[PDB]
Amino acid sequence: SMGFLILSRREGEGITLSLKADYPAEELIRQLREGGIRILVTDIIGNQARVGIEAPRGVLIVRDELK
Amino acid sequence: SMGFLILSRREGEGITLSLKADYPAEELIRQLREGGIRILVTDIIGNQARVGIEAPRGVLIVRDELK
Repeated sequence: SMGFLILSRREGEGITLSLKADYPAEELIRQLREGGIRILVTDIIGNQARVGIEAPRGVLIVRDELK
Repeated sequence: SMGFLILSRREGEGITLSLKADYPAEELIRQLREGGIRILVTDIIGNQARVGIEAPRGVLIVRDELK
Protein backbone atom coordinates (compact mmCIF):
# COMPACT_ATOMS: atom_id res chain seq x y z
CA SER A 1 0.00 0.00 0.00
CA MET A 2 1.01 3.60 -0.34
CA GLY A 3 2.07 6.43 1.97
CA PHE A 4 0.04 9.65 1.56
CA LEU A 5 0.92 13.11 2.67
CA ILE A 6 -1.09 16.26 1.82
CA LEU A 7 0.28 19.59 3.08
CA SER A 8 -0.54 23.22 2.65
CA ARG A 9 2.39 25.01 0.93
CA ARG A 10 2.77 28.79 0.39
CA GLU A 11 5.02 30.35 -2.24
CA GLY A 12 8.63 29.31 -1.86
CA GLU A 13 7.66 26.32 0.35
CA GLY A 14 8.65 22.79 -0.77
CA ILE A 15 9.07 19.04 -0.07
CA THR A 16 12.09 16.76 -0.61
CA LEU A 17 11.65 13.12 -1.61
CA SER A 18 14.44 10.67 -0.95
CA LEU A 19 14.85 6.93 -0.42
CA LYS A 20 14.70 5.37 3.03
CA ALA A 21 18.06 3.86 4.05
CA ASP A 22 16.48 0.69 5.62
CA TYR A 23 14.63 -0.47 2.45
CA PRO A 24 16.50 -2.60 -0.15
CA ALA A 25 17.60 -1.14 -3.55
CA GLU A 26 16.16 -3.81 -5.82
CA GLU A 27 12.68 -3.30 -4.27
CA LEU A 28 12.60 0.50 -4.18
CA ILE A 29 13.66 0.71 -7.83
CA ARG A 30 10.91 -1.71 -8.64
CA GLN A 31 8.42 0.33 -6.49
CA LEU A 32 9.35 3.49 -8.59
CA ARG A 33 9.62 1.93 -12.08
CA GLU A 34 6.30 0.13 -11.68
CA GLY A 35 4.08 2.64 -9.87
CA GLY A 36 5.99 5.85 -9.35
CA ILE A 37 5.17 8.84 -7.21
CA ARG A 38 2.06 10.97 -7.71
CA ILE A 39 1.99 14.70 -6.90
CA LEU A 40 -1.55 16.29 -6.88
CA VAL A 41 -2.64 19.94 -6.32
CA THR A 42 -5.65 19.14 -4.26
CA ASP A 43 -6.97 22.61 -3.34
CA ILE A 44 -5.84 26.15 -3.88
CA ILE A 45 -7.12 28.13 -0.86
CA GLY A 46 -5.95 31.62 -1.89
CA ASN A 47 -2.21 32.13 -1.02
CA GLN A 48 -1.82 28.43 -0.12
CA ALA A 49 -1.79 25.28 -2.23
CA ARG A 50 -2.48 21.87 -0.69
CA VAL A 51 -0.08 19.44 -2.42
CA GLY A 52 -0.69 15.68 -2.09
CA ILE A 53 2.04 13.10 -2.57
CA GLU A 54 1.39 9.42 -2.93
CA ALA A 55 4.61 7.33 -2.85
CA PRO A 56 5.64 3.78 -2.08
CA ARG A 57 6.67 3.17 1.53
CA GLY A 58 10.37 3.23 0.69
CA VAL A 59 10.20 6.94 -0.17
CA LEU A 60 11.07 9.43 2.56
CA ILE A 61 8.90 12.62 2.20
CA VAL A 62 10.22 15.65 4.23
CA ARG A 63 9.01 19.29 4.23
CA ASP A 64 11.95 21.49 3.33
CA GLU A 65 11.81 23.49 6.62
CA LEU A 66 12.28 20.27 8.71
CA LYS A 67 15.20 18.75 6.65
CA SER B 1 23.12 18.34 -13.43
CA MET B 2 19.42 18.35 -12.80
CA GLY B 3 16.24 18.35 -14.88
CA PHE B 4 13.78 21.15 -13.99
CA LEU B 5 10.13 21.38 -14.81
CA ILE B 6 7.77 24.10 -13.49
CA LEU B 7 4.10 23.85 -14.51
CA SER B 8 0.90 25.59 -13.65
CA ARG B 9 -1.52 23.12 -11.98
CA ARG B 10 -5.20 23.76 -11.09
CA GLU B 11 -7.13 21.78 -8.49
CA GLY B 12 -7.20 18.08 -9.25
CA GLU B 13 -4.23 18.39 -11.68
CA GLY B 14 -1.06 16.36 -11.00
CA ILE B 15 2.34 14.98 -12.11
CA THR B 16 3.69 11.41 -12.03
CA LEU B 17 7.37 10.71 -11.38
CA SER B 18 8.86 7.43 -12.49
CA LEU B 19 12.28 6.04 -13.44
CA LYS B 20 13.54 6.10 -17.01
CA ALA B 21 13.95 2.58 -18.43
CA ASP B 22 17.31 3.36 -20.19
CA TYR B 23 19.19 4.49 -17.02
CA PRO B 24 20.88 1.84 -14.80
CA ALA B 25 19.43 0.85 -11.36
CA GLU B 26 22.57 1.26 -9.28
CA GLU B 27 22.97 4.87 -10.49
CA LEU B 28 19.35 6.02 -10.19
CA ILE B 29 19.12 4.69 -6.63
CA ARG B 30 22.29 6.56 -5.87
CA GLN B 31 20.89 9.73 -7.59
CA LEU B 32 17.76 9.51 -5.27
CA ARG B 33 19.44 8.45 -1.99
CA GLU B 34 22.08 11.17 -2.31
CA GLY B 35 20.18 14.17 -3.68
CA GLY B 36 16.53 13.29 -4.01
CA ILE B 37 13.74 15.13 -5.77
CA ARG B 38 12.64 18.64 -4.82
CA ILE B 39 9.03 19.83 -5.24
CA LEU B 40 8.53 23.65 -4.83
CA VAL B 41 5.32 25.77 -4.92
CA THR B 42 6.79 28.63 -6.83
CA ASP B 43 3.79 30.95 -7.28
CA ILE B 44 0.12 30.81 -6.47
CA ILE B 45 -1.63 32.89 -9.17
CA GLY B 46 -5.22 32.64 -7.88
CA ASN B 47 -6.85 29.29 -8.97
CA GLN B 48 -3.49 27.98 -10.27
CA ALA B 49 -0.33 26.87 -8.50
CA ARG B 50 3.01 26.73 -10.32
CA VAL B 51 4.76 23.58 -9.04
CA GLY B 52 8.50 23.15 -9.71
CA ILE B 53 10.22 19.78 -9.70
CA GLU B 54 13.95 19.34 -9.67
CA ALA B 55 15.02 15.69 -10.21
CA PRO B 56 18.05 13.80 -11.41
CA ARG B 57 18.06 13.01 -15.14
CA GLY B 58 17.01 9.41 -14.57
CA VAL B 59 13.58 10.52 -13.33
CA LEU B 60 10.75 10.66 -15.85
CA ILE B 61 8.34 13.58 -15.00
CA VAL B 62 4.93 13.37 -16.81
CA ARG B 63 1.79 15.54 -16.35
CA ASP B 64 -1.08 13.26 -15.45
CA GLU B 65 -3.20 14.28 -18.50
CA LEU B 66 -0.42 13.15 -20.94
CA LYS B 67 0.35 9.73 -19.27
